[PDB]
Amino acid sequence: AAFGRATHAVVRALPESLGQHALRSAKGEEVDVARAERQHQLYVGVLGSKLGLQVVELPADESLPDCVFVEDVAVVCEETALITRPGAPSRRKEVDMMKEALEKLQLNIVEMKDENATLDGGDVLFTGREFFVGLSKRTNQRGAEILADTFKDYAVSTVPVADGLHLKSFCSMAGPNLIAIGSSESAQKALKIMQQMSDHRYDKLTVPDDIAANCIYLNIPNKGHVLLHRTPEEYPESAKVYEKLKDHMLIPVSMSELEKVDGLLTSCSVLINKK
Ligand SMILES: CCCCC(=N)NCCC[C@H](N)C(=O)O
Repeated sequence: AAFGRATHAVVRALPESLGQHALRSAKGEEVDVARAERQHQLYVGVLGSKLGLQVVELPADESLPDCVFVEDVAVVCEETALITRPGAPSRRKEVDMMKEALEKLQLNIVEMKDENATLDGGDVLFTGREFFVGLSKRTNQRGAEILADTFKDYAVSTVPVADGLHLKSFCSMAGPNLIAIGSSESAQKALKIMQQMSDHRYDKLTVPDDIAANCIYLNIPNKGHVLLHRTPEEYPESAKVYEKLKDHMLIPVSMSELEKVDGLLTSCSVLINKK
Protein backbone atom coordinates (compact mmCIF):
# COMPACT_ATOMS: atom_id res chain seq x y z
CA ALA A 1 0.00 0.00 0.00
CA ALA A 2 2.09 2.90 -1.39
CA PHE A 3 1.33 6.47 -2.44
CA GLY A 4 -1.71 6.64 -4.67
CA ARG A 5 -3.02 3.25 -3.60
CA ALA A 6 -6.77 3.11 -3.24
CA THR A 7 -9.51 0.54 -2.90
CA HIS A 8 -12.48 2.83 -3.12
CA ALA A 9 -13.56 5.88 -4.98
CA VAL A 10 -16.64 7.98 -4.29
CA VAL A 11 -18.50 9.33 -7.29
CA ARG A 12 -21.87 10.97 -7.78
CA ALA A 13 -24.22 11.09 -10.72
CA LEU A 14 -24.30 14.52 -12.36
CA PRO A 15 -27.75 16.16 -12.28
CA GLU A 16 -29.63 17.28 -15.39
CA SER A 17 -29.64 20.81 -13.97
CA LEU A 18 -25.87 20.96 -14.31
CA GLY A 19 -26.41 21.73 -17.98
CA GLN A 20 -27.65 25.24 -17.25
CA HIS A 21 -27.05 25.95 -13.57
CA ALA A 22 -23.68 24.46 -12.73
CA LEU A 23 -21.40 27.27 -11.64
CA ARG A 24 -18.87 28.05 -14.37
CA SER A 25 -16.08 30.61 -14.45
CA ALA A 26 -16.11 31.18 -18.21
CA LYS A 27 -19.09 31.49 -20.53
CA GLY A 28 -18.42 28.88 -23.18
CA GLU A 29 -20.50 26.84 -25.57
CA GLU A 30 -23.63 25.03 -24.43
CA VAL A 31 -23.11 21.98 -22.24
CA ASP A 32 -24.33 18.81 -23.85
CA VAL A 33 -25.55 17.04 -20.70
CA ALA A 34 -25.82 13.81 -22.65
CA ARG A 35 -22.13 13.75 -23.59
CA ALA A 36 -21.32 14.62 -20.00
CA GLU A 37 -23.07 11.44 -18.92
CA ARG A 38 -21.17 9.42 -21.50
CA GLN A 39 -17.90 10.96 -20.35
CA HIS A 40 -18.76 10.51 -16.70
CA GLN A 41 -19.91 6.95 -17.32
CA LEU A 42 -16.52 6.03 -18.84
CA TYR A 43 -14.76 7.85 -16.00
CA VAL A 44 -16.36 5.61 -13.36
CA GLY A 45 -15.88 2.65 -15.70
CA VAL A 46 -12.13 3.21 -15.60
CA LEU A 47 -12.05 3.51 -11.81
CA GLY A 48 -14.28 0.49 -11.13
CA SER A 49 -14.68 -1.93 -14.03
CA LYS A 50 -11.15 -1.35 -15.31
CA LEU A 51 -9.11 -0.70 -12.16
CA GLY A 52 -11.07 -2.84 -9.72
CA LEU A 53 -11.59 0.09 -7.37
CA GLN A 54 -14.70 -0.45 -5.32
CA VAL A 55 -16.83 2.42 -6.51
CA VAL A 56 -19.52 4.10 -4.46
CA GLU A 57 -21.97 5.80 -6.82
CA LEU A 58 -23.84 8.52 -4.91
CA PRO A 59 -27.18 9.43 -6.55
CA ALA A 60 -27.49 12.75 -8.34
CA ASP A 61 -29.44 15.59 -6.84
CA GLU A 62 -30.98 18.00 -9.34
CA SER A 63 -30.93 20.85 -6.83
CA LEU A 64 -27.13 20.45 -6.49
CA PRO A 65 -26.03 20.97 -10.10
CA ASP A 66 -22.41 20.45 -8.95
CA CYS A 67 -22.87 17.27 -6.85
CA VAL A 68 -20.77 15.48 -9.49
CA PHE A 69 -17.50 17.19 -8.57
CA VAL A 70 -17.31 15.35 -5.28
CA GLU A 71 -13.62 16.05 -4.65
CA ASP A 72 -14.46 19.60 -3.56
CA VAL A 73 -16.67 18.50 -0.63
CA ALA A 74 -14.19 16.16 1.02
CA VAL A 75 -10.53 15.28 1.40
CA VAL A 76 -9.50 11.83 2.65
CA CYS A 77 -6.08 11.24 4.13
CA GLU A 78 -5.30 7.65 5.08
CA GLU A 79 -8.11 6.78 7.49
CA THR A 80 -9.39 10.30 8.24
CA ALA A 81 -11.97 12.17 6.17
CA LEU A 82 -12.40 15.94 6.14
CA ILE A 83 -15.78 17.07 4.87
CA THR A 84 -15.23 20.59 3.61
CA ARG A 85 -17.30 23.75 3.51
CA PRO A 86 -17.21 24.59 -0.25
CA GLY A 87 -16.07 28.03 -1.34
CA ALA A 88 -19.37 28.25 -3.23
CA PRO A 89 -22.58 28.59 -1.16
CA SER A 90 -24.95 26.83 -3.57
CA ARG A 91 -22.76 23.75 -3.15
CA ARG A 92 -22.90 23.50 0.68
CA LYS A 93 -25.62 20.83 0.81
CA GLU A 94 -23.44 18.31 -1.07
CA VAL A 95 -21.86 17.57 2.33
CA ASP A 96 -24.97 15.64 3.39
CA MET A 97 -24.84 12.67 1.04
CA MET A 98 -21.05 12.75 1.23
CA LYS A 99 -20.79 12.61 5.02
CA GLU A 100 -23.44 9.92 4.70
CA ALA A 101 -21.29 7.86 2.33
CA LEU A 102 -18.00 8.25 4.16
CA GLU A 103 -19.81 7.36 7.38
CA LYS A 104 -20.98 4.09 5.81
CA LEU A 105 -17.35 3.53 4.87
CA GLN A 106 -16.24 3.64 8.51
CA LEU A 107 -14.01 6.70 7.96
CA ASN A 108 -13.12 9.05 10.82
CA ILE A 109 -15.23 12.08 10.05
CA VAL A 110 -14.17 15.63 10.82
CA GLU A 111 -16.66 18.26 9.61
CA MET A 112 -15.65 21.80 8.66
CA LYS A 113 -18.23 23.93 10.47
CA ASP A 114 -16.57 27.34 10.99
CA GLU A 115 -18.85 29.99 9.39
CA ASN A 116 -15.75 31.87 8.18
CA ALA A 117 -13.81 28.95 6.69
CA THR A 118 -14.03 27.96 3.05
CA LEU A 119 -12.09 25.13 1.40
CA ASP A 120 -12.60 23.41 -1.93
CA GLY A 121 -10.81 20.08 -2.14
CA GLY A 122 -9.73 21.06 -5.64
CA ASP A 123 -7.30 23.50 -4.03
CA VAL A 124 -5.63 20.64 -2.17
CA LEU A 125 -2.54 18.77 -3.38
CA PHE A 126 -1.68 15.77 -1.20
CA THR A 127 1.80 14.86 -2.41
CA GLY A 128 1.75 11.85 -0.11
CA ARG A 129 4.35 13.50 2.10
CA GLU A 130 2.63 16.83 2.77
CA PHE A 131 -0.28 19.00 1.71
CA PHE A 132 -0.49 22.07 -0.48
CA VAL A 133 -3.62 24.13 -0.04
CA GLY A 134 -4.13 26.81 -2.58
CA LEU A 135 -5.48 30.01 -1.06
CA SER A 136 -8.03 31.10 -3.65
CA LYS A 137 -11.52 32.46 -4.32
CA ARG A 138 -12.67 29.18 -2.81
CA THR A 139 -10.18 28.60 0.00
CA ASN A 140 -8.98 30.79 2.83
CA GLN A 141 -6.73 30.79 5.86
CA ARG A 142 -9.18 29.11 8.22
CA GLY A 143 -9.72 26.47 5.58
CA ALA A 144 -6.10 25.41 5.39
CA GLU A 145 -5.80 26.09 9.12
CA ILE A 146 -8.53 23.62 9.99
CA LEU A 147 -7.23 21.11 7.48
CA ALA A 148 -3.70 21.41 8.89
CA ASP A 149 -5.19 20.66 12.28
CA THR A 150 -7.09 17.63 10.96
CA PHE A 151 -3.96 16.10 9.48
CA LYS A 152 -1.30 16.71 12.12
CA ASP A 153 0.62 13.82 10.58
CA TYR A 154 1.47 15.99 7.59
CA ALA A 155 2.95 19.39 6.91
CA VAL A 156 0.52 21.84 5.30
CA SER A 157 1.70 24.85 3.33
CA THR A 158 -0.48 27.32 1.45
CA VAL A 159 0.20 28.71 -2.04
CA PRO A 160 -1.54 31.70 -3.68
CA VAL A 161 -3.94 30.69 -6.46
CA ALA A 162 -5.23 33.67 -8.45
CA ASP A 163 -8.42 34.21 -10.46
CA GLY A 164 -11.14 31.59 -10.40
CA LEU A 165 -8.62 28.78 -10.48
CA HIS A 166 -7.97 26.13 -7.93
CA LEU A 167 -4.53 24.85 -7.06
CA LYS A 168 -5.18 21.67 -9.10
CA SER A 169 -6.34 23.63 -12.14
CA PHE A 170 -2.68 23.39 -13.08
CA CYS A 171 -1.20 20.49 -11.13
CA SER A 172 -1.66 17.11 -9.48
CA MET A 173 0.29 14.02 -8.58
CA ALA A 174 1.37 12.03 -11.61
CA GLY A 175 3.25 9.67 -9.33
CA PRO A 176 5.60 9.18 -6.39
CA ASN A 177 7.57 12.42 -6.10
CA LEU A 178 6.09 13.38 -9.44
CA ILE A 179 4.05 16.59 -9.55
CA ALA A 180 2.23 17.24 -12.82
CA ILE A 181 2.53 20.95 -13.52
CA GLY A 182 1.48 23.41 -16.23
CA SER A 183 3.78 25.59 -18.32
CA SER A 184 2.04 28.88 -17.48
CA GLU A 185 4.25 31.42 -15.74
CA SER A 186 1.48 31.53 -13.13
CA ALA A 187 1.64 27.74 -12.91
CA GLN A 188 5.42 27.62 -12.63
CA LYS A 189 5.33 30.41 -10.05
CA ALA A 190 2.81 28.58 -7.90
CA LEU A 191 5.05 25.53 -8.12
CA LYS A 192 8.25 27.31 -7.15
CA ILE A 193 6.45 28.81 -4.14
CA MET A 194 5.63 25.23 -3.19
CA GLN A 195 9.06 23.51 -3.18
CA GLN A 196 10.66 26.43 -1.37
CA MET A 197 8.67 25.47 1.72
CA SER A 198 9.45 21.78 1.39
CA ASP A 199 12.26 19.57 2.67
CA HIS A 200 12.35 17.20 -0.28
CA ARG A 201 12.60 18.00 -3.95
CA TYR A 202 9.79 16.69 -6.12
CA ASP A 203 10.50 15.70 -9.70
CA LYS A 204 8.29 17.69 -12.06
CA LEU A 205 6.38 16.66 -15.19
CA THR A 206 5.75 19.90 -17.07
CA VAL A 207 2.88 20.07 -19.54
CA PRO A 208 2.14 22.80 -22.12
CA ASP A 209 -1.56 22.88 -21.32
CA ASP A 210 -2.05 23.90 -17.70
CA ILE A 211 -5.38 22.14 -17.20
CA ALA A 212 -4.00 18.91 -18.64
CA ALA A 213 -1.66 18.94 -15.63
CA ASN A 214 -4.76 17.79 -13.78
CA CYS A 215 -4.76 14.01 -13.78
CA ILE A 216 -5.05 10.88 -11.64
CA TYR A 217 -2.21 8.66 -10.53
CA LEU A 218 -2.94 5.35 -8.88
CA ASN A 219 -0.85 2.49 -7.67
CA ILE A 220 -3.18 -0.32 -8.65
CA PRO A 221 -1.96 -3.86 -7.87
CA ASN A 222 -0.96 -6.12 -10.77
CA LYS A 223 -0.76 -2.89 -12.69
CA GLY A 224 1.67 -0.67 -10.81
CA HIS A 225 1.64 3.04 -11.65
CA VAL A 226 -1.58 4.18 -13.26
CA LEU A 227 -2.26 7.60 -14.70
CA LEU A 228 -5.55 8.70 -16.24
CA HIS A 229 -4.81 11.76 -18.34
CA ARG A 230 -6.64 13.95 -20.84
CA THR A 231 -6.94 12.29 -24.28
CA PRO A 232 -4.65 13.10 -27.23
CA GLU A 233 -7.70 14.54 -28.95
CA GLU A 234 -8.38 17.09 -26.18
CA TYR A 235 -4.73 18.03 -25.48
CA PRO A 236 -2.29 16.41 -27.92
CA GLU A 237 0.76 18.43 -26.87
CA SER A 238 0.11 17.53 -23.21
CA ALA A 239 -0.93 13.93 -23.94
CA LYS A 240 2.31 13.44 -25.89
CA VAL A 241 4.19 14.41 -22.74
CA TYR A 242 2.36 11.80 -20.63
CA GLU A 243 3.10 9.33 -23.41
CA LYS A 244 6.82 9.30 -22.60
CA LEU A 245 6.25 7.73 -19.16
CA LYS A 246 6.72 4.01 -19.82
CA ASP A 247 6.43 2.92 -16.18
CA HIS A 248 2.85 4.16 -16.04
CA MET A 249 -0.15 2.43 -17.56
CA LEU A 250 -1.54 5.41 -19.49
CA ILE A 251 -5.33 5.61 -19.68
CA PRO A 252 -6.68 8.57 -21.73
CA VAL A 253 -9.88 10.07 -20.33
CA SER A 254 -11.98 12.81 -21.94
CA MET A 255 -13.51 15.55 -19.80
CA SER A 256 -14.41 18.25 -22.30
CA GLU A 257 -18.08 18.53 -21.39
CA LEU A 258 -17.58 18.78 -17.64
CA GLU A 259 -14.58 21.01 -18.19
CA LYS A 260 -17.03 23.49 -19.64
CA VAL A 261 -18.10 23.97 -16.02
CA ASP A 262 -14.62 23.98 -14.50
CA GLY A 263 -14.63 20.26 -13.74
CA LEU A 264 -11.42 18.29 -14.17
CA LEU A 265 -10.44 14.67 -13.73
CA THR A 266 -9.57 14.79 -10.00
CA SER A 267 -12.74 16.75 -9.32
CA CYS A 268 -14.97 13.78 -10.11
CA SER A 269 -13.97 11.44 -7.36
CA VAL A 270 -12.64 10.93 -3.86
CA LEU A 271 -10.09 8.12 -3.55
CA ILE A 272 -10.13 6.24 -0.31
CA ASN A 273 -7.62 3.65 0.74
CA LYS A 274 -9.33 1.26 3.13
CA LYS A 275 -6.79 -1.48 3.85
C1 LIG B 1 -9.11 20.65 -10.14
C2 LIG B 1 -10.20 21.56 -9.56
C3 LIG B 1 -10.72 22.53 -10.62
C4 LIG B 1 -11.78 23.46 -10.04
C5 LIG B 1 -13.00 22.67 -9.54
N1 LIG B 1 -13.26 22.61 -8.24
N2 LIG B 1 -13.76 22.02 -10.41
C6 LIG B 1 -14.93 21.25 -9.97
C7 LIG B 1 -16.05 22.16 -9.48
C8 LIG B 1 -16.76 22.87 -10.64
C9 LIG B 1 -18.02 23.59 -10.17
N3 LIG B 1 -18.79 24.04 -11.34
C10 LIG B 1 -17.65 24.81 -9.32
O1 LIG B 1 -17.86 25.94 -9.83
O2 LIG B 1 -17.16 24.60 -8.19
